[PDB]
Amino acid sequence: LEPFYVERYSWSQLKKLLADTRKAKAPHDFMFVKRNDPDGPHSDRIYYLAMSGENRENTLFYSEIPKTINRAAVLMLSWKPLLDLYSREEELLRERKRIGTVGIASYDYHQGSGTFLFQAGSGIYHVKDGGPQGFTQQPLRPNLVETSCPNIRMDPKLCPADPDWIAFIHSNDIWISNIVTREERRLTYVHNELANMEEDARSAGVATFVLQEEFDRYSGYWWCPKAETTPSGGKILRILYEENDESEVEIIHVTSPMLETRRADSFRYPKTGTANPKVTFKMSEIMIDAEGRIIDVIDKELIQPFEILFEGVEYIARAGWTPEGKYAWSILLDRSQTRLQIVLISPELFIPVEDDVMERQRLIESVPDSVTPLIIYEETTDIWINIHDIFHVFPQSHEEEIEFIFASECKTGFRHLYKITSILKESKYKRSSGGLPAPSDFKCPIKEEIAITSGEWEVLGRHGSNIQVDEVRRLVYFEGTKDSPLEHHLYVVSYVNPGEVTRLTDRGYSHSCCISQHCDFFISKYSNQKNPHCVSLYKLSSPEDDPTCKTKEFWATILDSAGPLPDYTPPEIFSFESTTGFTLYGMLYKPHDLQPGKKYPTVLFIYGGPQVQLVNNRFKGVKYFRLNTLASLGYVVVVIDNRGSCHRGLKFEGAFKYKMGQIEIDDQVEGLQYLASRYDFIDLDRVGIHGWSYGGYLSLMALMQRSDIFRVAIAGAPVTLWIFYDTGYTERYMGHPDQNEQGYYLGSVAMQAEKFPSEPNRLLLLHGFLDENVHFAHTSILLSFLVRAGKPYDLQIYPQERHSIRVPESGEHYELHLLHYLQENLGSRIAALKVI
Amino acid sequence: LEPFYVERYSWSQLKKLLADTRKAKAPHDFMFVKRNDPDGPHSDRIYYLAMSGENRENTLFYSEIPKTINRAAVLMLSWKPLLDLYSREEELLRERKRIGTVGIASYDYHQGSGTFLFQAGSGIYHVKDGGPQGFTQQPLRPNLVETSCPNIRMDPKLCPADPDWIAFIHSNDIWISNIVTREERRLTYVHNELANMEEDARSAGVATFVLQEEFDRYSGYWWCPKAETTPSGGKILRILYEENDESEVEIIHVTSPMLETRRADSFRYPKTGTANPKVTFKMSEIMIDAEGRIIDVIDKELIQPFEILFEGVEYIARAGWTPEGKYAWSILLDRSQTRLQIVLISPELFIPVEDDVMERQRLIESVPDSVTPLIIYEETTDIWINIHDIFHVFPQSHEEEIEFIFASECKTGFRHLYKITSILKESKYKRSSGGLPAPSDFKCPIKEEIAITSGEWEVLGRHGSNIQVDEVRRLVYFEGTKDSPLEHHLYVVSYVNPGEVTRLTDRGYSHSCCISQHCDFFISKYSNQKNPHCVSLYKLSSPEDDPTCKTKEFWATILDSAGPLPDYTPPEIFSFESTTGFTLYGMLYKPHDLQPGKKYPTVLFIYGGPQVQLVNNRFKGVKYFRLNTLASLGYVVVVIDNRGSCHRGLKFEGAFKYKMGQIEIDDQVEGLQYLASRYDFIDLDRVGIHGWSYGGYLSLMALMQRSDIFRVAIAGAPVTLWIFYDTGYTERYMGHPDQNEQGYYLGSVAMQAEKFPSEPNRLLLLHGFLDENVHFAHTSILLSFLVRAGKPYDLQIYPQERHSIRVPESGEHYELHLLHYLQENLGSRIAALKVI
Ligand SMILES: *[B]([O])([O])[C]1[C][C][C]N1C(=O)[C]([N])[C]([C])[C]
Ligand SMILES: *[B]([O])([O])[C]1[C][C][C]N1C(=O)[C]([N])[C]([C])[C]
Ligand code: NA
Ligand code: NA
Repeated sequence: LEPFYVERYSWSQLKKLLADTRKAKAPHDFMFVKRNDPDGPHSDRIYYLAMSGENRENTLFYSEIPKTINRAAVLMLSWKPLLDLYSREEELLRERKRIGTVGIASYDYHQGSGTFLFQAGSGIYHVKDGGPQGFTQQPLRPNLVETSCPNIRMDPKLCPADPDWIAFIHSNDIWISNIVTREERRLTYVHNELANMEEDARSAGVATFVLQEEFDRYSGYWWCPKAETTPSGGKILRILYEENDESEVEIIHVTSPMLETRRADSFRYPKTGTANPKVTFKMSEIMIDAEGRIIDVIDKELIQPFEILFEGVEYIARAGWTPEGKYAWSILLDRSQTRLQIVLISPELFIPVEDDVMERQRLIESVPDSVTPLIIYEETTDIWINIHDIFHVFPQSHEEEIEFIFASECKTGFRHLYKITSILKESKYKRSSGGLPAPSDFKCPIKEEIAITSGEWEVLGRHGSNIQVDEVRRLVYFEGTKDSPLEHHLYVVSYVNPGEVTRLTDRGYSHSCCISQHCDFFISKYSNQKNPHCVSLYKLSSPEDDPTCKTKEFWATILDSAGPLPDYTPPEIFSFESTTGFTLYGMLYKPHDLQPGKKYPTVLFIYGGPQVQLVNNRFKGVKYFRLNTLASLGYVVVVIDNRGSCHRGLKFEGAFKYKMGQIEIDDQVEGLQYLASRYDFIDLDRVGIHGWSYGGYLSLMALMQRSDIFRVAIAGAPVTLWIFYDTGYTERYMGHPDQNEQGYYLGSVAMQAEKFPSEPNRLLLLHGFLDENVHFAHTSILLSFLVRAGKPYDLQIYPQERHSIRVPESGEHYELHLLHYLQENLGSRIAALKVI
Repeated sequence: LEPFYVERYSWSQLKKLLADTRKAKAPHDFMFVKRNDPDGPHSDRIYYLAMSGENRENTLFYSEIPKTINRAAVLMLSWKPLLDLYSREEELLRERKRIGTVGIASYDYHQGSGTFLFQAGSGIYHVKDGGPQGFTQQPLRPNLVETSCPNIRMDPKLCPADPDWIAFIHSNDIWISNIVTREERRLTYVHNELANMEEDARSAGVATFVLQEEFDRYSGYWWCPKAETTPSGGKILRILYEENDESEVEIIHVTSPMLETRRADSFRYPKTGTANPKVTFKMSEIMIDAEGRIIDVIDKELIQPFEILFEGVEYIARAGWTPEGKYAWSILLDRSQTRLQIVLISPELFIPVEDDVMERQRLIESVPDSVTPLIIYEETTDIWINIHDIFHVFPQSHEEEIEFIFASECKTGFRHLYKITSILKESKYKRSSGGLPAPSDFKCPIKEEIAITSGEWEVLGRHGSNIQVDEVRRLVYFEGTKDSPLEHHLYVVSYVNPGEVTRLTDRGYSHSCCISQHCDFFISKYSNQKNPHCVSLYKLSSPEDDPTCKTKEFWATILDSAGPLPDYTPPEIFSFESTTGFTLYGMLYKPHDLQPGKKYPTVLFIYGGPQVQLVNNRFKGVKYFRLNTLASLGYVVVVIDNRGSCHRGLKFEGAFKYKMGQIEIDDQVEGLQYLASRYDFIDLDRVGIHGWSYGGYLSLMALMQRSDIFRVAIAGAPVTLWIFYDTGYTERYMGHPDQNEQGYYLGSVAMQAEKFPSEPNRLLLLHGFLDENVHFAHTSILLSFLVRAGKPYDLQIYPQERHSIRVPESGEHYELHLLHYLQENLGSRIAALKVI
């Protein structure tokens, strides 16, 4: 078997090749609104966010859903524009939400009035459509919400009880604004914008760093959905909000993007094993008169401290209100993230904030002892709680009961839907007796727990995946891996007598689906390895003999696929029975124009951390286009999902609990050795590895643990010390540093610098200089120990980049350097002559 | 001519070669004390700082100077130990003073009592020897100066008027302490140690960053040498001090050496074209009773503001008192550093600090209008003022006159000694009339200005070089370049009827000399290219017929040379007549074991900035040992002093005024082309360049301007934007940015990133990550523009290093990487095969 060597191009030639081979976000956030026009030809209008084309802002569009279609032809819904033609907190939110696009990122809608609310840059805007005032046939002018606030307004929400009122955050405090009267009012006085962040560490209505980065919670306040009528003809609007105190949280410095300043910005960063923010619940009570003017605002606090009413809770993972606004609900985690609670919180638990110790005691006594936190659900696990966005509360049927659907892996090790009924008993704890509550004084008895789904597959509840409940037919629509861990599909099931799960999406594609609130339509963004992404609308219907049974019918195209790219060869999905006892899936990019009797250099691209699956039946010709480019020059490219990756259940995910970095490369090498036994064109004497974040971390572990296998490792923004990473992520998978001294040591590449090769052209480190997620200190301290251990390294910095690469010139330089590095140190003939 | 290729060793082999080839500060700060022992065999005891041997702390030693010697034999003076067996402000001072050694860095001495004062780590210590109490024959126990101060005490000075009193700095305020009574007293209340540096930017008795880094001034307070007797039997001690306000000075962040913190330290850094600190003079008046107890301390300020009494002055370059303490003196610069003034300041210019506006006016009126600042000397230049340590005031002979020796380049363009007599006239400015002074109201008339030296050569007045004045014989001893710009020599001359300059040191060596206060002995640290450094004592004497004439005689050895190193071939000093009209000197390291008919790879080592001369007749086998190592592997090594380097006069130095970076590489290339025409073994198709600081700056300019000449450039801690460097240095050589837009642009490599090669393995950047002198931002912003211009680079960071390399593991890694980089990209056969 002859060694194939890649053509040795110059730096300028590789730049030109990359520019020539380089030469639009699909519609999303769908909403169905009924036309109610018996004589008219349309049943529904759909609204959605989309980019008008290749390079432009995201804006609001609408399309018309016809009552009937020509089933001979294919209907292309035309996009109608709904609308007429960054600060530091915007930049950081875009990092936390992983937003790459510009324009409207989300929108609020009040169905009763048809009021849209949305942020477009520095402005908060509103338009009206689909309400009682009817449906526009032309673009609407965005109405600017005027303000006296000097700084950026973030996170605007419409009051569901009254669409004249919005709330928003300004300098980490909650404000409200009436979009008819133009009354503007600050509700919380917790932060001072003039003060330094070392002095003022308090915020209201805001999700702090760990909850944006590690729990995908971006709001810290929630409108009560109903208003309380007053005897004066006015009403009371309520807002539940989280209040944070970050005083005890460590401050770290991250280089300012303005490099000319030679200054750093301060950041409240809870590193693993140190203090998370001090958190509590608060309620703002807004009294409004008959003509919509604010009478007074009463800020209210919990009758007893948060640490007493919610013993052992570190994180408020999720929160909201019950449908009729009777209770506030919250999903609460302990520090270990092995205990989840769903707790109902009555507004009667909140008393006015009072400094007068005489009046404060009068208010404490005015609240009954029967008013108590209600733990309606509590679960534990020896692996970890995976937080999700699934939680549905049915309308209150009986007085002292709550009926709800929740999802959990804790019973079977796979995420499944459960219908639960909890009894709201009076607690035997009485705070007037002047003691602390016993462990289970607020726990509710379970009247009923019914498994809706089950099996060796999971329901999805993150990244937009959720459920839709048909309360009439008593069905629940959900996304799952029931047919395959390589494809997401839409399913429907009864939650009354659960049994047969009907798949509503077509096999051979992975789907991401939105179901109409009216449960008679669904949209699917679908793709596979060979075909780029499409978006189609499907009408739902029941057979006349069985309303429980659901059928699908293609209705119209929303986005047409471009078709297979002219210059892209998709990879082949493969699999192998691992010695670990699991099927592990992989992707193989064969070198283009295979010559026989020749073995080729191999590049292993890796992530290998939790919360990600690289191998699945989706189109990889956009985000992983350059793996096809490597194959086009004569590199074998391999991707393998090792244990710890997602969509395979909690056991498979929990394989590296307490021992991150110790098991992943075994699977990666096992998959490489399986491939090389079946394929003789894989040269195992020229294997490179490359990844970003956890991928860069494992790229370093690969060269450290297995220099016998891996010639070169290119590690982007890698974790090198787990003590440097944050509480939410690190303690979930690795526990507290005191309870895992060996795991933290072995899992940290920087603590083992002397195990790297004493041989150059094998280790390349890449890092965004402004990275506030994986701090640059990970690289600088690894270099410190590499220099101290007399070890060679190559380094590239991206001075304008954080954790991701956003500036196209940085991306072009990264692709060019990496391609040139693989050529000179792995692929080319000169790379072979250099090895000593 | 065949190309010679260097042996291609592995990383591990080069590390071993460097370790095998790798396998003590000479005595300094000398002081002569007369024994006055007619019957005894010794005339003098000398005290000095030295390291006991190879690796140990610097401490105080003494040696005995015999009245007679055996002129047949060579006397080795034996070293007697005088003594019995870092904070952030210590680290930064060691950076500013370029101290590499540990232990006692300096010492104070009061001759009247024999009291030594010195700082050894966190302690201030005193011993007594050579006073009226006699001379020890054994080591003395250091007496700790006890304190209640919690933080490090810096810059301890003995009161010359009273050796019971010392002053020191603590948290940027002046304290005094009596080493007999143990009374301790804070004199200034200008700084709060508990406050953050953003809030409190004031200091007293301290030299700020630019004056430590760019003017070699490390103290900000000066004892008055005489005490004023009071009618009570007590006395008044005085301290002149500088008070600084850095409020308007820009704050920059430098990474903390504790990388685990991920924090940065704040630094007051006056970048070019921005505010220097607000400075003034202050006087502390300490009244002491008959038994040495403090009665009261009166802090005093100037009668009118500093900006009025010293119009146009930015920098207090130097300060002190006249011998009898009648006046304080100061050497003052304007911002452009083209105007120097020597100004006498009477204590009567200072009034008590008073808030009471009624009493303040009473004190202002109590001071006569005849009391005024006296400008005794003022000079200007169109190049720049070079500050030096030469300033001698003779004892006051007449009432309204001052007689002094100063040094200046402003008259002839070469630094020479001048004896000046100034008339202290009453100024016609009267402050009671309520106006501001006219430009020349404080200028004194020059009665007499006499050139003591002259010619195409300079007197030295920095880095320890100074004058010694024999007021009896009326001679002045000085160091100069009169015989050669490649050697420093000791000279003596009359300052009464100046004429013949007698050289007291032997040619064939460069000398650094200390003359006894008694002017009958001198010590020389001398070396040359072939012989490492020696230290010898020479007795001075006059012929019986002419006391003006001075002769030398070897007396004894202090430090014996080790002799020529066994594994070191010195370079050859060469020179060439430049097209610029100057002789330029160079150093050539021929490749070891020259083979004929073969051309070798060439490495040009460069500094090329102001204040440095690399080429001279000194031993280079210590600091530049690794240039010999490069020659031993087959590299031609070249060093050239381009225009702008020192020891050649102000015209030669002023060649790159306003155009730094534009002329240096022309000289370097001219010297290379001269060498290659005379020597055929120089391969001009394989030239590398390497330097640090200004050297790294010019290494980048070399690759940028002349990629036709230079294959590879390795730039350490380089200046890439002159706007990022400081006021004192940058504005001296380049002026204000507004007055030199093109010079700052062309002189900044980062503004011209698109002129670098689109060809890898040619540019290596090295930088200490903690560098507070040349900020790391120089490299990060250059990388930003290189990435944006699609240009390749190699990078090495030293995370534990500032501007210099102190940790030996960092130095070993730097030498190993550089040697390996030259092998792989310039010297070896593989380096030739790689070029596309
Ligand atoms: B990287 O994988 O993007 C980085 C290192 C570990 C986790 N992480 C993250 O950015 C995020 N905290 C998770 C949620 C992927
Ligand atoms: B480097 O040459 O050490 C650096 C860049 C320009 C001047 N400089 C200095 O460190 C110092 N400020 C001078 C005094 C050498
Ligand atoms: Na996130
Ligand atoms: Na200095």
